[PDB]
Amino acid sequence: GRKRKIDRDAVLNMWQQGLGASHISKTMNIARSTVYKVINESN
Repeated sequence: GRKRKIDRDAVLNMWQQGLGASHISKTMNIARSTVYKVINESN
């Protein structure tokens, strides 16, 4: 599906609010390099 069962607002907030690798992880639930696994996907 497209927007049925998938996340997006989670990482969309940890980056679009003003964070950086380490500070982004403390705000959400994932390390900074793991976070870039997402940012790279551009999903």
